[PDB]
Amino acid sequence: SGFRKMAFPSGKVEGCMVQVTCGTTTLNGLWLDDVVYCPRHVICTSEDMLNPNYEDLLIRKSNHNFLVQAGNVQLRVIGHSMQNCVLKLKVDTANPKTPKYKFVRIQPGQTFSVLACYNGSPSGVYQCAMRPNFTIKGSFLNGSCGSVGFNIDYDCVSFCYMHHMELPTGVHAGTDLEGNFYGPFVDRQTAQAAGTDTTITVNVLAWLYAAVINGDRWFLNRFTTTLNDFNLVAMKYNYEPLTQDHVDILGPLSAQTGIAVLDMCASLKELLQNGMNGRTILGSALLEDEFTPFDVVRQCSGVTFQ
Amino acid sequence: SGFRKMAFPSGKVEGCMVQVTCGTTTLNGLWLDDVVYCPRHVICTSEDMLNPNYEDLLIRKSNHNFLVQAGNVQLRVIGHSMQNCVLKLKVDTANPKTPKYKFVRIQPGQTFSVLACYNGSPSGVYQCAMRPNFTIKGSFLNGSCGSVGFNIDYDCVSFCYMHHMELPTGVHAGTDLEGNFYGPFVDRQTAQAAGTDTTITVNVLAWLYAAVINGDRWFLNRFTTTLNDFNLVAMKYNYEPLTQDHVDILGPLSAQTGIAVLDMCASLKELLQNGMNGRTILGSALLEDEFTPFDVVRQCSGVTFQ
Amino acid sequence: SGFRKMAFPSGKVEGCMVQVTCGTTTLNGLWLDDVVYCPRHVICTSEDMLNPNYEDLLIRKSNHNFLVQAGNVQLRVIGHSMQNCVLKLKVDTANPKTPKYKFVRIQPGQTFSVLACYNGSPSGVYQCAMRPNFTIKGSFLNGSCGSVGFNIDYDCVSFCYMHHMELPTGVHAGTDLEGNFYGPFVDRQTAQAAGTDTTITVNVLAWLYAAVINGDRWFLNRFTTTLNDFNLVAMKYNYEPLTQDHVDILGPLSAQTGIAVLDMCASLKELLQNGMNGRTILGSALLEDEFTPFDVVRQCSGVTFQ
Amino acid sequence: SGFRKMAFPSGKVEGCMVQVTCGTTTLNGLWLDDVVYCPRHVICTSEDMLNPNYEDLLIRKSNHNFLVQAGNVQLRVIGHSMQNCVLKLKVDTANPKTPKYKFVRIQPGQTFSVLACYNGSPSGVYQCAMRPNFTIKGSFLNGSCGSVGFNIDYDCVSFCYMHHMELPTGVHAGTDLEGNFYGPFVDRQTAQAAGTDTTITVNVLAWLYAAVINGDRWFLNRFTTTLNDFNLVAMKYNYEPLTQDHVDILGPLSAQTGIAVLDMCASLKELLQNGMNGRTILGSALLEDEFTPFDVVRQCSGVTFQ
Repeated sequence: SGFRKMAFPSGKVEGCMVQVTCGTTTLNGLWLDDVVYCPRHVICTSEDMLNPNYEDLLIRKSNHNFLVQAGNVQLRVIGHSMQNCVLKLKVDTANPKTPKYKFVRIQPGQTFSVLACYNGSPSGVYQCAMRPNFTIKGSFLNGSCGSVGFNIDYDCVSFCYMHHMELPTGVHAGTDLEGNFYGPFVDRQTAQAAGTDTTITVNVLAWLYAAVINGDRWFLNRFTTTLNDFNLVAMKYNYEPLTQDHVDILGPLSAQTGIAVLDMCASLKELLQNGMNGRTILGSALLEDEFTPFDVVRQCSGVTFQ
Repeated sequence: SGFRKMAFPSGKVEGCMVQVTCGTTTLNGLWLDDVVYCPRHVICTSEDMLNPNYEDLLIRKSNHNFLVQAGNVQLRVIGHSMQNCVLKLKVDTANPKTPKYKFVRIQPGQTFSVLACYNGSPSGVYQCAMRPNFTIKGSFLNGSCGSVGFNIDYDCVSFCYMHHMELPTGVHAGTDLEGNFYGPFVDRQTAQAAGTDTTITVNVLAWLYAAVINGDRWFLNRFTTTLNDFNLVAMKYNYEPLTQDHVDILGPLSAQTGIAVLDMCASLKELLQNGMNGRTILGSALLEDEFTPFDVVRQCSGVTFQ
Repeated sequence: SGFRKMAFPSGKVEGCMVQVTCGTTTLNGLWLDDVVYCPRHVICTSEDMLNPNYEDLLIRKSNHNFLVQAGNVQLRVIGHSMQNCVLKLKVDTANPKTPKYKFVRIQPGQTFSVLACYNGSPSGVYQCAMRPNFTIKGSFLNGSCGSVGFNIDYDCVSFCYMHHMELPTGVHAGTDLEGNFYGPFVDRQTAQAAGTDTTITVNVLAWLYAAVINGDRWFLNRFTTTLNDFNLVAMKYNYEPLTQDHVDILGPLSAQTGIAVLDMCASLKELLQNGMNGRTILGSALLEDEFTPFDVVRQCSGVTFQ
Repeated sequence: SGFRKMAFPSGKVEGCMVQVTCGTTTLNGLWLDDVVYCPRHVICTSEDMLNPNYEDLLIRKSNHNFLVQAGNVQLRVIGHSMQNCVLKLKVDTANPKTPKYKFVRIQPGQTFSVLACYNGSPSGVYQCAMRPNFTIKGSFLNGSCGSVGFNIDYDCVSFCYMHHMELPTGVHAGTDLEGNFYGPFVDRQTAQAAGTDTTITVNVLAWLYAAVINGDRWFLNRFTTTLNDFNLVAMKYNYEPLTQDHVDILGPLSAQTGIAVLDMCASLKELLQNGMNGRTILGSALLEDEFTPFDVVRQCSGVTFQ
């Protein structure tokens, strides 16, 4: 059957992407019903970004000062509002391609698909995970701002990310669709730095369950451990602690494999403790942590014998 | 910045996916203008895939034997014909979401996006390379047959792949959109295999150029070499040979990148001979070979698809 | 005199439940006369389930390799044989609580009571219907295998289900008591998935008749339709087609109510189109389809005027 | 996995059901040791239920006036006594199938299984909640009087209900096994009425906890909130108030769940104002309130009754 990093079909998001121009500044907007959402820094010049008073900058702007283009058609702005670090433009027309949607704030370790856009036009779709330090290892160039991250569940799009900025490391920072940054980042030109990042343990454990299903079992051992002594070990190798919720989420893969969450944890403890040889697990030289348990279950579609 | 496995925006393809049912067999079809393209093995029952006479099986069916569903709405079949291993169903209605399209046959080492579909409903998109042995390392479950692969340029979708079958290895085989298999595979359940797999050298070289553009230069070697030197070492490491044709196509990635080709080859030779050992490239310990020169240029300059 | 999902009294089945252990594997067995029935996968390890050859696995096992416990008393195995996906263990003692029984294979849409058991000990009893896709929406954990489904008719138990496995959805698969799976499922660890499910129309129609008997009649209209046009409509809403047998089975509820099967069908067709303005029928927000016509007649012991 | 309204295994209760006849009146009795418990209204004739003097009616009867049948075998009555609204008939023989039992009085919102019996013969088992207004929404026909409700812990049956009568609404009234009515109801044909009705908040909350353990998590609103502002909002939707005792009892689930308490209340508030938009919880569009915390724990960990 095989196993691969897959993104959601991007079509439902493609039908919402628009271009937003304010003065000399252009980035991407999301057109849902009669609202267009983008980063509020669209109203800013590079000089404005040094000490930005967004309230003053916005009172000085009018509806006419916002050019919103949905391909060929101009959309008239009939109202402009600000919520946290995102801007909302009320327009003449409701997007007739508006999908069933939700705004959700995701947790560190959860995954979503990014549609990288420029000038309101899709370039690319890729799968990524919200890192523990509230950054994403993305692919974004100048003009990518306003690109969204999302999940699709039942023809319902859960928008979970809007792109704002790139950090020294080359990793990316943004907001949920309510304007609130992930992490301790701000939309102003000052010295910021991504905190030391950590490996998403629950995702590594799901990846190992995927490895077992696809033929690789060399790493598995007979022994088990208790939960706290694994977590102590995890801190030593910069792995996130494993919540009971994480164990509970691992339940289905445990059921199919017949390998207890705490059993898999013990095998992982020794992979990290002794280091490893030049071994590829699931055709990877390094442990992959941007697959969630639900990602692995979605693709492997195995059964449980009770 | 950043570098990620990027798929094309799938929206234009999503609008063409339909379900095709013949007897108790259902798989995916591609609805372009007033034609629906699907694997001809849709006419084959679950019991009969051993060694079928496709000509006989098709003449014994008429148009009413083909149920085509485009979401809720039934599409009337007004004609059936077979071209190579693909079935073409003429329907009374032209897909109003038909994009500007082309049918192309791709070369070993070239990349495309797969839209994994089930029951005519797109589930996922991933980027894929046609392997040297004319297989793809895909992610497919039962019901995935008729899923297509494609490239986009400007507004024009180039369909290059239709999924037909899975081999013993777990790798996948299919056709171009004219019904001709990639590799020496047949749409009958027999002992077939190609395990002539090699690493796509020209793709690895472009991936390294992408690493240079995005700030990874740790691996780089200061000295220069000759083209003969690569082929010896490459065969030992299971890497395909290189040609002046490949170098000519790499001309852009020797310009802004402004780096020599055999210098990159020397860096690969030493890293392949002994592992990078704790130092990673674009977040990966392993040389990745599913990026073409044009893939790196599109991603690093942000080309958009209207 | 209300209406509620009722299961059969479980006592006669409880007197047949035993524990079966083979090596490290334990599940439930049914003890009828001098035979104990369980899933054949009791002889399998988790590794065996990857590619199980049951014939070899069973020839290697002996009678004394099967530990059969009926509470405190050990039952000696004097013979083992396999029939389809069920294992049959002959023991030296006939269950003195053996009830009058039959093995029947039920149809999609028929209902039965499940006695969920662990370690040969009853946990619970619930009512469920065999879904059209040959799955059951059950409640089963690890160790539930060998749990049976049944109907009781005249102090005679009709066993119709034995639990084997859980699918990705969280729905359940099993066999009749001759070892033949309901649906296209196999007792192997491979990629399986439940087909898209459909609503049991004849059961929905019985539920509506129950609604009328208990006071709720708002949905009833002045008009009728013919049979095929409703069936056409049913396909649109994913409802099973209504066979003449189904009309015939609906005869008694039609007789009491004085509402023709085809009259009730028309009311359903209109509550199918535009759903309805959100409200409860028989205390339910959604159409219930795990009541059979015979279930409704059993509870609503009404009179037919002539 | 899965979640079902599950009733206790009824076998231990089935072995205690007998038929009690006085004049032309027959109903069900409970045979424990050498005592048979039944409604005292068995001594009342069809005509004389308006306002009877139970003391006078009983003194005018002797032991021979009571016919007790346990299947085919006649049980001789050697003593009759009345305790509250229950008649106790001493018989010469102890029920050899007497289980380990207890008599308990349950609180509003607690659950039990009803074994619906007719002519001393069990017909059905269902799970029931004692409603706030001290009624049960049951399924009873003529002949159902004396049917009992019960819980099981270990090998010990806790009898908590005996059915006496049906009210105008179609809901049901009865006693504990000491003859004291639940609610302000009397075994006399007068104008009496339930009237009160709330949804059992603590039970709805546990149902949501069950949904989480089984996978449904679409509904969640992952905020924190106060207990007071829930109480105000819940009364507006006619939901019972909450207590710290209730929170304390919900402590055990929170260990496995790893989930906050106030979050569920917000999710309920928004579902109560939203309709659920057609998307269901454990297969239900309506909040279900006939599951206690211990019901969810017993069902999700598979406890068994020896």
